[PDB]
Amino acid sequence: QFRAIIESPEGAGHVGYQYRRNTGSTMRMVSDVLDERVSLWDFHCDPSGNVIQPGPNVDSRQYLQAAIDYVSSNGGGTITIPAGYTWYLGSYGVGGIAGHSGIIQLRSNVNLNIEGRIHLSPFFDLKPFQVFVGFDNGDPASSGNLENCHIYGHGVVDFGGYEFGASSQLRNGVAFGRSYNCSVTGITFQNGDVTWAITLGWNGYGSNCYVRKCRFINLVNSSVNADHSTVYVNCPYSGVESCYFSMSSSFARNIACSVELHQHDTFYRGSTVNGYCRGAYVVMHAAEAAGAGSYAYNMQVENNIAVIYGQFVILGSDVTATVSGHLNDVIVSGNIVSIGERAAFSAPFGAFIDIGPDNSGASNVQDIQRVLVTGNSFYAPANITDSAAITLRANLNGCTFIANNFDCRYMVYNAPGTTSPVVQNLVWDKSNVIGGTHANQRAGQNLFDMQFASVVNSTIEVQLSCEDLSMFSCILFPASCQLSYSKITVDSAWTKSMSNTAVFEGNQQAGANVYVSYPATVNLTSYNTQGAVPFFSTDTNYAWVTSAYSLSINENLDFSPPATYTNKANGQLVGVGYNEIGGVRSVSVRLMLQRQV
Amino acid sequence: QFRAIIESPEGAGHVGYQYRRNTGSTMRMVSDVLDERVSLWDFHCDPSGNVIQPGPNVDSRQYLQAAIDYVSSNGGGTITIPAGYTWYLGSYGVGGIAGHSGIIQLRSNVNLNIEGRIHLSPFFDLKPFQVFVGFDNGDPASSGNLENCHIYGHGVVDFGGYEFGASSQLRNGVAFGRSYNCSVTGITFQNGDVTWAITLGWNGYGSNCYVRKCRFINLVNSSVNADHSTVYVNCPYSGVESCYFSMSSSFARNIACSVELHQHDTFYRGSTVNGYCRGAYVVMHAAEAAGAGSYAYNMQVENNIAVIYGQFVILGSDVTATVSGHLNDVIVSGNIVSIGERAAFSAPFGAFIDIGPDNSGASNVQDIQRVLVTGNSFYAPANITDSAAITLRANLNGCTFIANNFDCRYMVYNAPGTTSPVVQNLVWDKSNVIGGTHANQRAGQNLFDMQFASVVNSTIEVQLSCEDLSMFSCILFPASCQLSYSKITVDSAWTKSMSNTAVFEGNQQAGANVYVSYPATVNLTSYNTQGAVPFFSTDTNYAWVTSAYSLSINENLDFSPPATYTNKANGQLVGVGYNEIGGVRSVSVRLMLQRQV
Amino acid sequence: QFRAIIESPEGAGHVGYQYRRNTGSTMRMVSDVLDERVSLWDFHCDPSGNVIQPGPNVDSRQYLQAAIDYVSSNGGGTITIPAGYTWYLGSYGVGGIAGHSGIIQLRSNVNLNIEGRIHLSPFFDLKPFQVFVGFDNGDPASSGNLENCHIYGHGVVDFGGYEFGASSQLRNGVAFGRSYNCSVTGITFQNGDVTWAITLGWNGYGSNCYVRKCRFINLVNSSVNADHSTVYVNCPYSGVESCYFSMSSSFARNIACSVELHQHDTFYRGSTVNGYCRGAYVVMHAAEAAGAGSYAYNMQVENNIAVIYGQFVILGSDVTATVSGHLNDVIVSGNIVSIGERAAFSAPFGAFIDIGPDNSGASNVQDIQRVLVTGNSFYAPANITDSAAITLRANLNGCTFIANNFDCRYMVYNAPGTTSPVVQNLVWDKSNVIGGTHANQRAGQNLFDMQFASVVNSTIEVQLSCEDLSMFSCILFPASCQLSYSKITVDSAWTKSMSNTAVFEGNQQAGANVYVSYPATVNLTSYNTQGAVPFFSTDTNYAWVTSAYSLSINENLDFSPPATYTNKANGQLVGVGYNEIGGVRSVSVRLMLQRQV
Ligand SMILES: CC(=O)N[C@@H]1[C@@H](O[C@H]2O[C@H](CO)[C@H](O[C@H]3O[C@H](CO[C@@H]4O[C@@H](C)[C@H](O)[C@@H](O)[C@H]4O)[C@@H](O)[C@H](O)[C@H]3O)[C@H](O[C@@H]3O[C@H](CO)[C@@H](O)[C@H](O)[C@H]3NC(C)=O)[C@H]2O)[C@H](O)[C@@H](CO[C@H]2O[C@H](CO)[C@@H](O)[C@H](O)[C@H]2O)O[C@H]1O
Ligand SMILES: CC(=O)N[C@@H]1[C@@H](O[C@H]2O[C@H](CO)[C@H](O[C@H]3O[C@H](CO[C@@H]4O[C@@H](C)[C@H](O)[C@@H](O)[C@H]4O)[C@@H](O)[C@H](O)[C@H]3O)[C@H](O[C@@H]3O[C@H](CO)[C@@H](O)[C@H](O)[C@H]3NC(C)=O)[C@H]2O)[C@H](O)[C@@H](CO[C@H]2O[C@H](CO)[C@@H](O)[C@H](O)[C@H]2O)O[C@H]1O
Ligand SMILES: CC(=O)N[C@@H]1[C@@H](O[C@H]2O[C@H](CO)[C@H](O[C@H]3O[C@H](CO[C@@H]4O[C@@H](C)[C@H](O)[C@@H](O)[C@H]4O)[C@@H](O)[C@H](O)[C@H]3O)[C@H](O[C@@H]3O[C@H](CO)[C@@H](O)[C@H](O)[C@H]3NC(C)=O)[C@H]2O)[C@H](O)[C@@H](CO[C@H]2O[C@H](CO)[C@@H](O)[C@H](O)[C@H]2O)O[C@H]1O
Ligand code: NA
Ligand code: NA
Ligand code: NA
Ligand code: NA
Ligand code: NA
Ligand code: NA
Ligand code: NA
Ligand code: NA
Ligand code: NA
Ligand code: NA
Ligand code: NA
Ligand code: NA
Repeated sequence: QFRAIIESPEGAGHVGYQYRRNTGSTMRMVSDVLDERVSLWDFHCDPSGNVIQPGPNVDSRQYLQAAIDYVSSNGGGTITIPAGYTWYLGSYGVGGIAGHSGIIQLRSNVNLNIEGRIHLSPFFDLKPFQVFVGFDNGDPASSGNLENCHIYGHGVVDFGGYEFGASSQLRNGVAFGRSYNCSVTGITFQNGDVTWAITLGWNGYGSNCYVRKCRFINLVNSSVNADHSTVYVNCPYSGVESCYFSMSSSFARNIACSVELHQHDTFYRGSTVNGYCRGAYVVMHAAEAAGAGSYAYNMQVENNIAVIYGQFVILGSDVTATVSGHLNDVIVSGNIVSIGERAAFSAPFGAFIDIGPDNSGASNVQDIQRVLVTGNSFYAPANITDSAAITLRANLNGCTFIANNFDCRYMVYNAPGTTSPVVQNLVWDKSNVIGGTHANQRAGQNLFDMQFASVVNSTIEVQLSCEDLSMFSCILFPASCQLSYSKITVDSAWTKSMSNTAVFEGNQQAGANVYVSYPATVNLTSYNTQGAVPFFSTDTNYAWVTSAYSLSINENLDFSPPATYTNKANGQLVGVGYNEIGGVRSVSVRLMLQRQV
Repeated sequence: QFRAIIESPEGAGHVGYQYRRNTGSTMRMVSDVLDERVSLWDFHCDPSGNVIQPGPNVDSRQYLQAAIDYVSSNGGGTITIPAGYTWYLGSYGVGGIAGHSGIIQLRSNVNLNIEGRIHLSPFFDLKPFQVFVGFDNGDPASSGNLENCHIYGHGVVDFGGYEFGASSQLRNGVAFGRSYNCSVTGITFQNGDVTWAITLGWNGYGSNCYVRKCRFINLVNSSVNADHSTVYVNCPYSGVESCYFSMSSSFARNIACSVELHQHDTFYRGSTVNGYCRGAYVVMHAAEAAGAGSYAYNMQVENNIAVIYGQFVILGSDVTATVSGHLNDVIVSGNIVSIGERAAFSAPFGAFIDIGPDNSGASNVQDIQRVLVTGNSFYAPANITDSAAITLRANLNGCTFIANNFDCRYMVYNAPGTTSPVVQNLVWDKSNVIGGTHANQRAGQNLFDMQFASVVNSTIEVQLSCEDLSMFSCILFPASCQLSYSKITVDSAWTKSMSNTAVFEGNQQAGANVYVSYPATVNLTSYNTQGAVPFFSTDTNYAWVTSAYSLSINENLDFSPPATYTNKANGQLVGVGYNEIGGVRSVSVRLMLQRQV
Repeated sequence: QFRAIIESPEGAGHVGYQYRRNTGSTMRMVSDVLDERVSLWDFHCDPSGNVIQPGPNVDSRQYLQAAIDYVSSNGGGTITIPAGYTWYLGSYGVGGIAGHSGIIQLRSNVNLNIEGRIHLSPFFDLKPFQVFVGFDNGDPASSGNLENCHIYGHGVVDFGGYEFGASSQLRNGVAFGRSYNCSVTGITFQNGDVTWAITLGWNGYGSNCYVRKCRFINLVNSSVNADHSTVYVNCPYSGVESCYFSMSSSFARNIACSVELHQHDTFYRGSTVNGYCRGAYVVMHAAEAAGAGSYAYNMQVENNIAVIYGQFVILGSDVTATVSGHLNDVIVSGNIVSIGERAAFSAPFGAFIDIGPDNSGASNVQDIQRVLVTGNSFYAPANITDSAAITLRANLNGCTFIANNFDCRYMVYNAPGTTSPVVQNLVWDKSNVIGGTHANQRAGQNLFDMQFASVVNSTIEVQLSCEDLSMFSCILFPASCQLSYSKITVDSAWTKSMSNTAVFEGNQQAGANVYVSYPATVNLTSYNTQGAVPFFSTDTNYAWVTSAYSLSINENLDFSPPATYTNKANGQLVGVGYNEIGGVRSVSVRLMLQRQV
């Protein structure tokens, strides 16, 4: 009768054990010690309790769910998905996750240690799915929370390579739901056509959710795929750190973004991106303001490495009928980003920062301010016409650039004949270094092309570090752009031979509170008088000039033009030079024109 | 007789096992394999060896200690604190940790994998405690070391919500002691009223101690609590990375600091703080110099996100009778910090950097230098009068600010009628961007309020990015502040309408080695002479001016004032203008006054 | 007969188990559950299957290899190296790793959890070795890959303290080989004389290899050791993060480097270094271009803390007969670095950045560009003559410095009579702060010593923050250095008493596209005329000057020199001053000389 017990499933519960023969240790049974761990093998069995080998013809979903449900009932634990095996999923889950096209329901305090591989079976080909779902209701607004759920290990989630069947479908790897202290660490997500790999939170509900040391490889593969963002961070106090993102499909270059940060106190740091269209969206959607309020603040994008084809960071905020989204207190620092090799205009417009209009294309709903962009490097190959430090395409209430290195076609850009952004508090510090890769490519183009409705309380301190005589101007304001309470300067270095430096097509530099300086060539003529003698400009376009000074040597012995000039009411410049010998003098001089500076 | 063996505690030691039926594998017994792991269950038993269920009426302390002591005796290992259970602690420990109000003694090479919850029982209500202590003696100076002790997992240390019983009491979570290669990873510390959560090292003794991916939630809850700093780093080559700190109590806004760094080669990176008074102290206490010397150098505070109510980083050093503390080689970079919503003066003075007097209030003991503050963003709401980029309240031997974005009431501040710091090597680079949130709030106030005993070898390059005509001045030096061998400039942008820009109440700008430029309005009158004609200032307050130039347009046709001016011995300005027609001229002009620049 | 089965090695395979008595769980045997884990104990046995205790007289190599080989055959898993034991290695491995002096062969998907200690036995004294090798062939070009191999834990690899027997020998800890998704985490490598601790990849072959939270302690100890670099990163999309490196040997101060990055998309972040010669090499060796191409781009060195004796980051690229290496798109940011206490010239030349000639000493093979060095702090003690922000010793095609704090002897340096680098696109922004530690030490020395063949498209904006009248000049160009299309400025602050500020020994500032300004003292004399009167320089060395302005006060009542000056064809300066009373005037004035700026 003892033999029967020992060979029964209660057998281990009759074999005694004491840790290391320590007489001070608990007198236990072997089953107690084995019960301290749990794996999928403990649930991957047929109705008679016989273990089933996983494989492409076995659907492991019900067994994994049984494991999760059971461990949940004991207050949690960690289930191991064993190494050396591929565990296939081949059906949809039931109940609360069915509304989410869910496969597996995650549960609070039940962690998954994925050491083996989880593969999607062809049941999912051309269909929607979300592999792991933390919602417990079809309607997220009526869902309970997921808490203390961690997925980690050296294993792999493989989406089977299946294309989307229709653009309207959604696909996800891990949707944590209304998620508090949940995380994914170490996992490789690969070989799919999905909308997201991981979503965190739901419309501001959730906290302390993180993606760390994960890899995401080849997760877009078709023209059907409407849009892809690898990680969507939709709860506060959450972020993505030390991850690796790679795409190889041409479609990903037009549709894929690595991360989005959609709630306050979120971050994206220390990650490497290759083959994506975009780096990160940093936005406040009014529609997503329920859980954590209508402000996305304390947003951090730092120390990432990227090769992308479109825009690195996209800023935005928008409104609904009853809620207004605001984006403020953002830092973008220490990133090194390039636009990968491509033809001009062959992917979305290349940019380090984009101020993006809302999903309906509106440029007059945004409330974006207190952004710092500092200590980044950006590069686009010389052929890429559509490359800018910032594409400023919607209303901006402030963005500050200090000590970056931007090596691309444009510094500030917006297309003419499109949006007319209202710009406030745009600061471009003199410590921004403008690279020379695009020198000689800029025929017909303005380095800072200020195609806006208006600019106020802004600073543009242009500093070249090499010549580019191809450009039409360093900075141009069309007559349609109002300019007030602003500082616009062009340093003279490398500008001696430029026909135009700063261009104000509406004469906007004459504004009462516009502070400007830039180089210009000026023709002057003197009076005949021997001795101290006035020189006057021939042209009368300098009524706005407070002072000017020589940027040219004086090749003459018998006279010298003035070193410095002021203006007169008729718009001439005037200064006092010296005629060692008398005579009317005529000179053409390069001057630094100054207004209130 | 076999049956009896099998059911005995030696039973598992008689059941044979060979790994995966591999004939090349060791012929072992089941007990050998089970002996490869160890958990609290192996020691959580009564004197007859019967397992005891944990719970609020069970004190688990002796069992956990027995586990640690035993594993220590075998050269170490990792003890699991099982998931799905709350393990309560309800008594003090004995021996060497009793002097520290210790509960559990940590031991070298014995790691704790906390997957479940550790809770303090109400025995500890109103009492001191340190939950885990690595010292082995009541007197730390006679304590051995703790080495290779790691605490990690998804579990929780809960301090039971109990208030301090008296302000003089101390409470701690983990005190590693004289600690070498010790760490805490993943753990949540919550629900208390404590002095610290984690301390590392002891007075410079220790090395390579780290806190990573931990959460600290609601660890101050009473008015009795004297002071709280979540992590106190008191050994070199140690730090805090990727942690989350949150407080909700009003008291924490006045008393709580997230981290202190007190020894060389220490760091605080990539963390998020909410609801605290302070971010980090970075200090060298002479009293703590025994283990690692009297210099705190290589101190790093980077890439943190914070909402705080007082000061973000506090710098300091101090002395004892025989030892002098020095703080140097510090970097504060990439942080994004705001003062949270509060009334002016309702918490300690808001600051990004504070130069803090010693614990006795002395401002003349410090030796702080070679600090770099770069690429940070700081914001305080417009109502918060008590907000500064730096509150400079004690002697400073150097601090360098480059390429930050500071959006608060003051840039440099110290209160008048308090300390008179001696300031050396304060560098404020022109690349620091001054935000506009507090525009129009600054009536009676100086943006840079230089309330110091003296300033030497310093640079203040003031650059506005919007108008604020409410401020009394951009920078003011009271007559009591000596100023020498320094550069002080105010860029003209947004200053045209300011009555005062730079103010030197002791005429300190006249110093031999003071280099200054700022805008001013000057009245001039010319001689009557037709032709080249001198203009002279009516006032005689410009004996210090080396050159000046026009910041105003000339509304006249018949004459022009000089574009540039020098001075005369009587303190008038003088320049040569031009009278097309003769006559005495009188003008009021905005000039850039320059001295040696 | 049952008893015999139970005591046999198949015994555990006859004892039934069901998880937690769950009737829905798999009916398993105890051996199935034990088979879910594996340790070295399962293979550390004699030929009769009896377990062998590890120790200094036991060679564990064959047993560890048997474990790896076996687990490999089942598609992988994790082998534990148990805590509380030291496992000695005392022989070389056989087959494919013998060509690499290999001890253990790593295999794909077979992870090692090192909790105990692995020690080298004295068999290896004075011999070469590589402890863990991922190559499967003696010739790497014919080797298969290593994939999904992770080494982690709290354990230790100890190299036994043995010195190298000959300089030509190689020693390594982990050579992952042609390595894809491999990593080392948590491990301490200590007590050796080795070439490397860890190498990643092979000549560009490999991907996603990482070293995280590892310690490296005392890995150089002899004069025989030819060269040491702790981690050599030789595959793309790979890096080193949050590690600790320490050396105590004098030899390490001359030969040891913490990291090298040799392929694209690699990083070195968040680490602490003490006692090393060098921080990191960042290079493209043409010889290593097979796997990932001939460009090292997207290279990141950030947020490290270092005390070193030579150079922090060394940049380079080189060629073979058929391949040319290129280095571009590099960011060095947020690092805090000092040269440790040492005598001048007692270790390799101290530098933050070094542009290093190739291994044959050639300075004309490099293609280095698009480098950003920003937001770092560097310090060298005042006695260390051989300390520079950059030692620019080979051809440079671009490097940009913004918003750093450099406190050392030289800013830009190269030795005269050595290499004559061709320099292009060197940008030194005005936001770089120059510390004062070396003030008064610079007799005979130029702060920026431009000992190059030529300089083009470069910017040097010199800004002092304290006086140093000991220096010969702020910046000097020898006559042998061509200078064109460049901007060179010296801010006047702290320069009033300097005899020389900028020195152009070949009069190179006269170039058509050279833009310069610096202070100078100039003697002038006026004509006798009462009224507006010309002042002329006595010297004729200013044919290149476009304008000049006064940096001196005018101590006179009866006259004033000109505020501003231009030049004449004979090289005199000329300006119009004012004689209230007539008379020839003679003055010596400090002027800001300007050319095209
Ligand atoms: C793929 C992606 O992230 N694209 C973003 C875009 O996001 C929006 O489009 C999406 C397209 O997939 C998502 O849209 C769909 O999914 C919604 C959510 O699904 C339901 O709810 C979930 C919880 C459930 O499991 C499902 O079963 C569904 O029931 C659908 O409602 C919708 O019909 C789909 O088209 C995305 O929705 C969000 O998804 C996240 C993550 O799952 C959820 O947490 C949110 O609840 C949900 N949000 C809402 C409002 O429903 C859509 O948000 C972003 O809009 C843009 C951001 O950029 C654009 O706007 C900014 C700000 O104005 C501008 O600056 C830019 O210029 C402009 O382009 O970026 C895309 O990459
Ligand atoms: C809470 C906190 O960290 N506050 C710091 C403040 O720290 C000092 O006050 C503390 C208040 O709790 C600690 O003080 C007490 O604890 C001491 C240590 O306890 C004994 O020793 C330990 C090892 C043992 O386990 C215990 O059982 C006790 O026997 C007591 O001696 C003392 O009486 C208590 O009030 C703190 O002490 C240090 O604690 C750490 C961590 O445990 C130990 O490693 C150190 O050994 C110990 N140090 C000493 C000298 O004993 C006190 O240091 C800081 O002083 C300030 C820093 O800021 C201030 O100074 C700087 C520099 O001049 C200025 O710039 C600032 O302006 C100024 O405010 O910050 C507080 O937040
Ligand atoms: C120690 C170190 O890293 N020093 C670097 C230096 O590296 C070069 O010298 C090395 C000295 O140890 C290595 O040289 C030897 O090892 C080679 C590789 O060994 C064979 O192949 C391996 C795979 C196998 O396991 C072994 O059994 C051997 O069969 C030997 O071929 C050679 O004879 C030895 O001297 C190093 O080699 C590389 O090693 C890595 C890591 O193992 C491998 O992945 C590479 O395949 C291998 N590379 C090659 C080409 O074989 C040598 O590269 C660096 O050269 C310098 C960099 O700095 C210098 O150059 C730059 C760029 O021009 C300049 O800017 C600098 O100014 C200049 O100093 O730095 C040293 O610290
Ligand atoms: Na749905
Ligand atoms: Na997207
Ligand atoms: Na979008
Ligand atoms: Na308009
Ligand atoms: Na005590
Ligand atoms: Na405190
Ligand atoms: Na304090
Ligand atoms: Na004084
Ligand atoms: Na070899
Ligand atoms: Na080396
Ligand atoms: Na070398
Ligand atoms: Na030359």
